[PDB]
Amino acid sequence: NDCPAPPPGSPDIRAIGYYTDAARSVIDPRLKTQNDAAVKPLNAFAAHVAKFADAYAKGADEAAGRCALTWLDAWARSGAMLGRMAHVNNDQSDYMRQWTHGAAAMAYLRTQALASEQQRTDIETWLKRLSAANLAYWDNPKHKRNNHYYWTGVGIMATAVATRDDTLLNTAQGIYRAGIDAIEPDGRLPMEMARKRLALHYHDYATAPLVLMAEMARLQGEDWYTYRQGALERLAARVADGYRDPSWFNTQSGAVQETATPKASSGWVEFYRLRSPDPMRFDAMHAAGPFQDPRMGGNLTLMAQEGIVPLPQQ
Repeated sequence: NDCPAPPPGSPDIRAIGYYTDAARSVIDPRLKTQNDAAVKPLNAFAAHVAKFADAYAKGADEAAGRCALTWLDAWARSGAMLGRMAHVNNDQSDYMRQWTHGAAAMAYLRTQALASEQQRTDIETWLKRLSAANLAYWDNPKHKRNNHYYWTGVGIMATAVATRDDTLLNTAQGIYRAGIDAIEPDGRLPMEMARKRLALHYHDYATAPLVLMAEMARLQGEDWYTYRQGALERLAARVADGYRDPSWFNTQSGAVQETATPKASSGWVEFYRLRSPDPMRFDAMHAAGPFQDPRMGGNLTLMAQEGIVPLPQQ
């Protein structure tokens, strides 16, 4: 078809933190606009490659799959996001590198069947270096391993599965199990409950990468859902309950939750619907779909029914 030109892939990222409160729940409107403008290439790259992967997954559109690889290869050859990370106000640049690597590795995992040998070495070396850089960021103990740590596993996991890297797979499993072990008996995640009016949003947002990592483990013949089975169900059930009634999150966080319907990354329910011992609790969240998130590989509603990786045409 017609593959659009990819934006430049700079090695450096200068994202700007836009929060004004200690709980990171009140947004500075100007810093948000400044950050959105500076990270627009990273978001545009993520949205396009997931869009191309979605079109390839529909079948009879290998051109779209090659277009995603064209975009991934261009950023791989320019060393995108492997340069200097800025630290304006907070570590927003490191977070964008984690999120954008996830989107890139998810797009590669879905379209890898069409990659040329040069594209394979370019992109996989790039995805492996991004994995090492994002992992090294967490060697500092001051960096709190909240949902940011869980989202880091997305890129590492998708790179591990796409390249059959056993050590990267074990690294991902360590991140996944760290999130599962952090769930309290009542189903809470303490660092997400500390977000006041966004406590429910960030319990939702922490579940998304954990579900996606467990779903990618199935591509490797492993059932990560059985690890400490019951904890993920309690967390996911609280999120579904919170969208019906936020009274639990109001009490435990000490703040009245914002009112917002499930969207984007909330589409982990499309996968988790299929695994829960009580799937009907997620009927209301499912009805709010379909769900799309480039940071999770694109159309979650379609991937939950068709599989994450389309079958390569013969």
